[PDB]
Amino acid sequence: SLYKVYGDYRSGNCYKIKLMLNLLGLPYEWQAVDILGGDTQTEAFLAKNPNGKIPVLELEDGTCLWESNAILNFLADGSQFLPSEPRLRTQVLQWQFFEQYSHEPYIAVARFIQLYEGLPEERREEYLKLHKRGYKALDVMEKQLSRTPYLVGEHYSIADIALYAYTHVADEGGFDLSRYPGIQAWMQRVQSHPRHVPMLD
Ligand SMILES: N[C@@H](CCC(=O)N[C@@H](CS)C(=O)NCC(=O)O)C(=O)O
Ligand code: NA
Repeated sequence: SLYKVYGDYRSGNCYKIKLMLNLLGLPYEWQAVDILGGDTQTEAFLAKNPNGKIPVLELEDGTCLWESNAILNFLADGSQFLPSEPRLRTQVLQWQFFEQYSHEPYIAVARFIQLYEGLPEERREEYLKLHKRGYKALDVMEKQLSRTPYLVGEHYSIADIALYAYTHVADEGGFDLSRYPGIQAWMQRVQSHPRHVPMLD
């Protein structure tokens, strides 16, 4: 009612918003969008996000906010999930831009190729390159989480939420997280939050 999400629960970018809404106890309606079925290419959808992607968060007055990581900032602002100190707020945004530039296009797309398309031969060379670049991003996270328990110091924030969404299913794109015990112990910490919800119910 206060919030309406247009989304697909299987999409890591949309899972970020399901998780944030539940962690904050905020009420929502979920409108399932079928991207293969054409739902993001209609004019009705493009009026909500001209970039043609989910998730979209629609507010009570009809205003539509898009980009999953910008939606996390809107929901979290003033909460314990988004620091107000400029250096710490900047570090949270650093991990979020890093997630959109250096991580998502390798982790999410490898998972699409393998889980959604069954790893076709025609995409195998592409897939192996995504593996090399995705592992490079997991290596960055492993070094940080070998030193602090969340990406930004001692406090769970929307940087962790942004990176947990696809990292927790990186095995579905053929990444072997047993190589990353610091990532695995962080996934455990995220998942231990008393209001945590899984991607699928
Ligand atoms: N940078 C966007 C990416 C969102 C995105 O790539 N959504 C995919 C599903 S995970 C999508 O809507 N694809 C539809 C299309 O491109 O036609 C965000 O983080 O919200
Ligand atoms: Na985003």
